[PDB]
Amino acid sequence: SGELTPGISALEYYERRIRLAETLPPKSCVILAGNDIQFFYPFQQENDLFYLSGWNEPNSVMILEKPTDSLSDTIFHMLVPPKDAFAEKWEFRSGVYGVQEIFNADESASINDLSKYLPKIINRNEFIYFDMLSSSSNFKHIKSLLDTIKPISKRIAEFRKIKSPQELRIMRRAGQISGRSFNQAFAKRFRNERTLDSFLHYKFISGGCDKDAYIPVVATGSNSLCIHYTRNDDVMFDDEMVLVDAAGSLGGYCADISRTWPNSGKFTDAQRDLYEAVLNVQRDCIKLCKASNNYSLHDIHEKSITLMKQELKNLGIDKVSGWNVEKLYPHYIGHNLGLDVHDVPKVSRYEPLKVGQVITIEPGLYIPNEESFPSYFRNVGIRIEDDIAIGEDTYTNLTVEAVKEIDDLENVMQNGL
Ligand SMILES: [Mn+2]
Ligand SMILES: [Mn+2]
Repeated sequence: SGELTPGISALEYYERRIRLAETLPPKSCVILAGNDIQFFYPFQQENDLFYLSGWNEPNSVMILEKPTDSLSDTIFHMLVPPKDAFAEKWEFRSGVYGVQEIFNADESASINDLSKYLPKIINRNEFIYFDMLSSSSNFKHIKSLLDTIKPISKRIAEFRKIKSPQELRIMRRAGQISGRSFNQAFAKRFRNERTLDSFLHYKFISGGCDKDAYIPVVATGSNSLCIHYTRNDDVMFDDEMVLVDAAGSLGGYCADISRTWPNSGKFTDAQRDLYEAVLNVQRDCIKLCKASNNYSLHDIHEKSITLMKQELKNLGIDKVSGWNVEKLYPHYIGHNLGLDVHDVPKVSRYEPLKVGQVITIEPGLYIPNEESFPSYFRNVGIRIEDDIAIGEDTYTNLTVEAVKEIDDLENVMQNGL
């Protein structure tokens, strides 16, 4: 109650628009074209528009106008599909009076009026904040009208990368729901990737999430070497481990979890040695996620490379010809996380992490089927991923519920919950 979207009140959405208007010159207008229905897939709103309004309907356009240097003169425009009894019955729209009473649009009109509504705002402003390079139908519309125009998405990204305390909590909720789902999967046996896939999906939704945050990875055995494996339909065998990358989303905010565990419910000595190597690197990289350390995301990645090389050296598999650490650990340490899984990709990887940012820490080892490696290591892929909120002098593991220590994993797998 009092919320506009799950976890976020209408007051925070208003304060986000105020913060953006605090960076805009007089006589400016920000134009954001929402997404359309993709024929029909579950609707994904343009996240910059959703971040500033909470509006989750297709075929919509948002305009934030700053006529003077005063923050109280700002006008929040919303052009939406019209409140239509016949259209709503076949296709429930909030209408033009709901978008003002619920979503707090100072001014609104039907999306049909776009060609007669937008130019009057454009003509009375000097700076037009619109990304001429995205696509939506209103985007192709709005762009043709514009044939000073300034980009806006990256400026919004600098705000989105710093999560508010309310954003951190709803992401904590998504991570906790997703994490407890993994624990329930640990306690059960699965003979096929699709059964484990559909199980976690049901636990995400029934646990309280709206949808999957992303297309899940359920890769058993040698399938774990395929970094982008999504088929999730292979038989699972007793001797191998399964790599699962899956998480739920809540109110538009994404969690992101990777766990690897043996299908038999018990680690072999070989599986233990490889798993602890990845867990050692992940634990040490998570400990760096304090803003007082002034590390950038790239700093942590390069430290993850150094840490992984030492783990390979401890395992004696660090000097295989043609298989340096960048071929056994061939991806980045992580990424910002928020309304998008790979959130705010335009912010700098090289600037120090700040309080409120949420990044993943997901190192991995993927040993090829080469005779130059020990046979008990070949075709074994491991990734361990958690969502870390950056704090002043500490951090918050948003997905800490999902166990990952070997003793914790084997306790759940063999004794249940
Ligand atoms: Mn992931
Ligand atoms: Mn990730």
